[PDB]
Amino acid sequence: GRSRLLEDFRNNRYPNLQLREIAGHIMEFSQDQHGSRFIQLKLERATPAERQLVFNEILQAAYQLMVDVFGNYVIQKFFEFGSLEQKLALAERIRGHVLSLALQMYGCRVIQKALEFIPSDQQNEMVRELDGHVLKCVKDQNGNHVVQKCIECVQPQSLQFIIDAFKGQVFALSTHPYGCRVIQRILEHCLPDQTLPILEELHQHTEQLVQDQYGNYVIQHVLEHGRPEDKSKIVAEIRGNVLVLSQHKFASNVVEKCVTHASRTERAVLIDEVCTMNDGPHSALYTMMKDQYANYVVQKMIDVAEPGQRKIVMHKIRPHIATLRKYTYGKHILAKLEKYY
RNA sequence: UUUAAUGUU
Repeated sequence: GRSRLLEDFRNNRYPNLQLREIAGHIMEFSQDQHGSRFIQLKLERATPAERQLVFNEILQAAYQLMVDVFGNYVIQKFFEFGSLEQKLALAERIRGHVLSLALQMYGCRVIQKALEFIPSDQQNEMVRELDGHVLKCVKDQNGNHVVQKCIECVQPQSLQFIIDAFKGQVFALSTHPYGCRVIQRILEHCLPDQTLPILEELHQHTEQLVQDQYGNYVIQHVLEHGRPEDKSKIVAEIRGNVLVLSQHKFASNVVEKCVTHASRTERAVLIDEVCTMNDGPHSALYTMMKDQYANYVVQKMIDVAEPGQRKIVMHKIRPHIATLRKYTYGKHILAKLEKYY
């Protein structure tokens, strides 16, 4: 259903075709695979007035391009290099479609690009349309990215409805593929008063989360970027289980971060547990040093352990070298242990 | 030797 001029363009019958020249066809070229690219590149080094000529032809049926496989690129360009006015107009064409577009394979982009470039006032307007639909968005393959961009670009006090939406859902969403990524954004960007009710629910389930394919990434984040009081809680839930969680494919990464981020005093108590403890008819460190996952925790322990504590652990391992040497899940520990012969 | 999203030209 193309046009002569467009078929024409595809036949390379215009090696030097200009923007000014496809006027009255901006809409048709925007929904074409080559036409759209063409416009996209001509816009990148076009004059303001020229871009305006194109902008005019895409404004009215702007929503149609926003959800089009090829036109989602053209609208985006205007959000990146367009004038303030052009952006407020596009944002105006978005008003009332925010939700549908945030869940659309192509629209979600546009929404994300717009959230990154429009002023706070227009961002706050756009974000409201999502209130009451936050979970549906988080669980959507396209929507989770939008919810996510809001948190990164929009003022925190405008995202209060996001926090409320998570009320009694933190556990359910931490063990969700997209939900965990959103929660980590919240922990990184939302305010102190807002993050508190989220952390409260995580602590309540902290044990089940270190063992989840996703949950263990949320707890690791608290340890790497959270408040000491928060870290303290986690390490306290890990204590008494250092040995077993260290060998778990998922929780072992958390105990790793615990040994690395906890407080002095706590760090010494984690080393003391595995040191003053025994596994089978064999040493606790013996099991960890040759284990696929636990071996990293011992490495972490050797580094952060303090003089007195550190030799102890070296006196615990020294009797098992011959064995350690033949374990590739053991060439870094060993390596430590040699640094002081 | 260590785990994460089947998010577009």
